[PDB]
Amino acid sequence: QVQLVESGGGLAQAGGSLQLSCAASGSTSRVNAMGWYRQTPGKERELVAAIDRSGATVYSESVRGRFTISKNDAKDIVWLQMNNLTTEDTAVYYCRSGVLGSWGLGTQVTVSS
Amino acid sequence: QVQLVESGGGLAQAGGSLQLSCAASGSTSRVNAMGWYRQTPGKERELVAAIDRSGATVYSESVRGRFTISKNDAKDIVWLQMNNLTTEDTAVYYCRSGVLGSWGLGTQVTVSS
Ligand SMILES: CCC(=O)N(c1ccccc1)C1CCN(CCc2ccccc2)CC1
Ligand SMILES: CCC(=O)N(c1ccccc1)C1CCN(CCc2ccccc2)CC1
Repeated sequence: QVQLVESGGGLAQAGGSLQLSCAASGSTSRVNAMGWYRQTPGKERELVAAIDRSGATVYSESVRGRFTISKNDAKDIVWLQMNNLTTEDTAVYYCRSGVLGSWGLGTQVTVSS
Repeated sequence: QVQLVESGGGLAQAGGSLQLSCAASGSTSRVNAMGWYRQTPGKERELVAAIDRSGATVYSESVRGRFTISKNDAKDIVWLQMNNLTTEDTAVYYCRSGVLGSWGLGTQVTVSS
């Protein structure tokens, strides 16, 4: 029962920058990953950037180097800094929560020489 | 109550390839994301690749083009095809399940000119 509210959208000029926010409320203590997605006109919704509780980030090829995902843990807010915008960035941007669960026992990989 | 068992690790020479598998059992119907992590000696466990129930994948920069994550939904098994191994890939590799939640209403971004 986690609630997500995205803000910061609007009209932006090409090459400019925007900052999107996603405010999470409800039972957020279990949420240890957050993701930003976008649905560009005519296309499928796609992951753009994600961040987990350790602070690790990962980005899609289409935004890598341009977008930055960050978080304010004290207020349960995730931010998507979008730079160097083009018309190809026009989309509805969506925030999503994740509860990452248990791990396996693992398997050793050793690479020689 | 989800159990994960990784297999397929071993000794490989540089430039070789490995195929890891992760068998999930238990109450898996809610699990709609799976990730592979690695923990090299002395460092934090780190995301290598993840896949969700719609087939979307994301990879860390260090493995993109070398590793492929895939899934057999019929058997609740995920695979990590590891190609072009280097000595820096030596680690314990872990599988991990995740439940990604609902979406917000989203926020529209329109980029002009
Ligand atoms: C990568 C995400 C992550 O791990 N989080 C997160 C989630 C959404 C948006 C921004 C960040 C945490 C979720 C839990 N909040 C704690 C809230 C709290 C405070 C006091 C008592 C009980 C609960 C810390 C941040
Ligand atoms: C991307 C992850 C994902 O969506 N899952 C998944 C989880 C782990 C590993 C591979 C996939 C689904 C979990 C539920 N199973 C469904 C039903 C079932 C039950 C028992 C045996 C076989 C099938 C479909 C796949």
